[PDB]
Amino acid sequence: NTMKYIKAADFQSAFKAVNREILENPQFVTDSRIGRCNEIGSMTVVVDTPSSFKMTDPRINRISYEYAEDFWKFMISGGTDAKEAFKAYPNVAKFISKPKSDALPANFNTFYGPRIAAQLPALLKELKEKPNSRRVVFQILESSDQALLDSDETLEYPCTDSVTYYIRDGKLYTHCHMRSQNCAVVMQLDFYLQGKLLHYIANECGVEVGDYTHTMVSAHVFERDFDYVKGFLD
Amino acid sequence: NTMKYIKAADFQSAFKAVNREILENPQFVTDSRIGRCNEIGSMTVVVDTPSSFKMTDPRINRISYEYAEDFWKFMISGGTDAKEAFKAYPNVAKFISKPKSDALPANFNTFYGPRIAAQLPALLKELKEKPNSRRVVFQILESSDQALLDSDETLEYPCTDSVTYYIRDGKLYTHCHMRSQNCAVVMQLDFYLQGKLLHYIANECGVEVGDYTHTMVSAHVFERDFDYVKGFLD
Ligand SMILES: Cc1cc2nc3c(=O)[nH]c(=O)nc-3n(C[C@H](O)[C@H](O)[C@H](O)COP(=O)(O)OP(=O)(O)OC[C@H]3O[C@@H](n4cnc5c(N)ncnc54)[C@H](O)[C@@H]3O)c2cc1C
Ligand SMILES: Cc1cc2nc3c(=O)[nH]c(=O)nc-3n(C[C@H](O)[C@H](O)[C@H](O)COP(=O)(O)OP(=O)(O)OC[C@H]3O[C@@H](n4cnc5c(N)ncnc54)[C@H](O)[C@@H]3O)c2cc1C
Ligand SMILES: Nc1ccn([C@H]2C[C@H](O)[C@@H](COP(=O)(O)O)O2)c(=O)n1
Ligand SMILES: Nc1ccn([C@H]2C[C@H](O)[C@@H](COP(=O)(O)O)O2)c(=O)n1
Repeated sequence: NTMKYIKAADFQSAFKAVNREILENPQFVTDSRIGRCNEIGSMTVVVDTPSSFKMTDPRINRISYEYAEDFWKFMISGGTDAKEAFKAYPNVAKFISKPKSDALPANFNTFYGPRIAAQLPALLKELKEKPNSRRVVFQILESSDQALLDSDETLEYPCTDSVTYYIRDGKLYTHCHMRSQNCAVVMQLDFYLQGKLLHYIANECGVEVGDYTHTMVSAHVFERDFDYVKGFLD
Repeated sequence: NTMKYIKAADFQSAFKAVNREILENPQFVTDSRIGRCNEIGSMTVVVDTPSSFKMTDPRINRISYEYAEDFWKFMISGGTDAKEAFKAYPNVAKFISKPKSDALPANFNTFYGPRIAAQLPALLKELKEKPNSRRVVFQILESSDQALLDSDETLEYPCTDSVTYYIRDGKLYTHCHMRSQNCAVVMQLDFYLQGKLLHYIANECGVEVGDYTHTMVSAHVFERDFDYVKGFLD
């Protein structure tokens, strides 16, 4: 029976449990926009100890932590010079290029950083000043991104939907809602970025960290990555 | 031990199980923006049979289905004449009034309907024409709503974050992500609206319905409603 709720002590244990479940007990085996994948709809993953966002198993190597840290610095700095930030990574070129279509502006991008930066002042104020607020939600995916749907663009239509932060009894709790998660590869990056971001937020607020929840409307592993996943299970 | 994952056959069974768990095994007992409540962070609720969105127990009566249907017609019609639509319900007046602050425009509102209406053409096209798309996400809560955070407005800062639809093997699956859920009262309305909306979407696409997932970053019951909840449990 497909297990959709996964609670783990640390990010790596969650990572491995999620990938094992998608490989072994998929809800769907489906031909997607970018190839065949095993998929579980609406997975919920809980990580008890979010400081563990850098996974230790060197076999989980498709996202190097050099790349993850460069991505983090690029994202938290809120800039748009992705060509410079990622010049050492030619394979990401199709995700950082200028919009081809005249429909949306040439300054249009779907980088998370500028959106986080735009919302940080209002969201930090709420998080710091309104006790026990439920209102602190970073919007990543935007309805204005829907202009990408019927286009030939290669820009990311944001896989991350929103990140909610809330503080109870001195601890920061985090809920990252993913529209779409490549659980074998990109989730290593997403776990790193979300781990860094929540510690950034917790430090800004002067609070300690509670736990981390990761919901994924589509949690998938592409068939082309099954061997890679098997390489780090066991 | 606090149960955060609840799977139920129908909306009412989920409703009762969620409320029982918040009352009996809260994660937090917290003083919120609008009073003390029991709370469970990041609850996931699965409803197997989403046609059941009208609950049958007449003791669950704080959201009348006359009101719920009027709300539905108002929302799906995409209009902004809330004063007319809800004239028979004086108690909702503070949620439908014009913005008081000069900061945001006087046409500003947080009604779901116009936002659903704005996104329906692009999202239906994706849902109908891109096979096995993961991209169909109705954004409800918007970052532009953050202008409400440091204001004295009584308008709803959207409790509903997003609603994701996807189709696999002839069936529509729905994932409603709630930022904030009053599980005893308003969740009856939210279940009704989301049940109606997903059947609207499924009919537009000519597909049958799969199941419904409801995630809630804050799932709470106000202490002032504990007696009401106890009245419909058992
Ligand atoms: C701003 C930004 C947005 C991004 N958005 C997304 C996104 O939405 N989705 C996403 O998936 N990634 C996205 N990325 C990229 C992501 O961060 C990772 O770089 C990527 O997921 C790595 O996947 P991969 O290991 O398959 O690398 P890839 O670059 O896809 O593959 C590794 C390289 O090795 C080659 N290769 C290795 N073995 C073989 C073989 N046997 N046969 C043929 N070729 C082989 C491949 O051809 C390829 O060039 C984004 C990056 C940036 C900077
Ligand atoms: C566009 C829109 C947006 C909305 N947004 C929200 C929202 O964000 N959050 C939300 O909670 N609701 C919201 N609502 C309202 C919601 O849809 C329901 O109407 C509401 O949640 C009903 O809650 P209630 O049963 O506590 O009713 P209430 O109106 O809160 O209470 C019932 C009435 O009975 C009175 N009453 C009954 N018994 C007693 C007693 N013993 N002592 C004193 N007074 C008593 C109360 O004073 C009150 O007037 C919205 C409505 C609309 C139309
Ligand atoms: N931060 C991100 C951005 C994207 N993706 C993945 C999910 C899909 O594998 C693909 C996006 O394709 P789609 O838009 O069809 O869901 O990239 C991811 O896992 N994490
Ligand atoms: N569709 C909606 C809109 C709002 N609320 C509830 C959640 C909170 O009880 C309150 C919103 O307050 P807050 O913004 O502080 O979360 O209304 C809800 O349950 N469903």
